[PDB]
Amino acid sequence: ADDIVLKAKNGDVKFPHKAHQQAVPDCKKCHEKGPGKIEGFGKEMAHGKGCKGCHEEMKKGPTKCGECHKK
Ligand code: HEC
Ligand code: HEC
Ligand code: HEC
Ligand SMILES: C[C@H](CCC(=O)O)[C@H]1CC[C@H]2[C@@H]3CC[C@@H]4C[C@H](O)CC[C@]4(C)[C@H]3C[C@H](O)[C@]12C
Repeated sequence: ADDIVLKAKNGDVKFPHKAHQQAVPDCKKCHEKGPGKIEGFGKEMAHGKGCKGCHEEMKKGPTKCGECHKK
């Protein structure tokens, strides 16, 4: 399957899966989550534990606006 881009108005956000599969061997951080997680994602989650928050906790991955968002 392919990577996906989240179409944030301020600039596309790429989500590269391979880097995540390699750096986050605890797959249950994202997979086998209960129902509602597809509907639930948005800016709040993304800037929280959905994206940015995990990068901060694990001490790796982009945490600056222009590192995630790029036109
Ligand atoms: C969130 C940060 C994730 C972590 C950690 C892991 N995966 Fe993942 N996976 C995630 C998304 C958003 C998607 C779909 C979008 C995409 O970029 O592919 C996936 C997809 C998979 C797939 C399908 C991949 C393919 O067919 O090319 C598999 C098999 C998969 N995920 C498994 C997997 C495993 C085993 C992980 C731990 C080592 C793992 N993922 C981490 C989100 C996230
Ligand atoms: C943990 C549960 C994570 C979640 C949820 C998300 N990311 Fe992540 N990401 C995580 C780690 C530990 C790393 C470092 C990987 C490395 O080897 O550098 C990353 C990395 C990225 C990257 C850069 C990948 C690279 O090749 O350097 C990007 C662009 C990125 N992450 C984006 C991203 C987005 C958009 C997420 C939410 C949709 C997201 N990540 C979630 C850990 C975790
Ligand atoms: C990755 C770890 C991110 C960082 C660092 C920042 N943002 Fe972000 N943002 C990210 C994603 C994956 C999304 C999309 C959420 C979704 O619905 O899929 C967003 C969203 C925004 C938005 C809203 C865009 C829209 O609703 O169309 C804005 C205005 C925004 N982001 C701005 C922004 C700024 C200023 C940041 C630095 C302070 C920043 N983001 C960090 C992922 C990530
Ligand atoms: C559920 C995990 C981990 C965050 C959490 O604990 O809530 C998060 C991390 C990244 C999230 C995905 C990012 C890309 C997609 C955004 C869409 O708008 C909704 C479906 C997807 C596929 C999201 C589904 C789910 O919301 C994920 C996999």
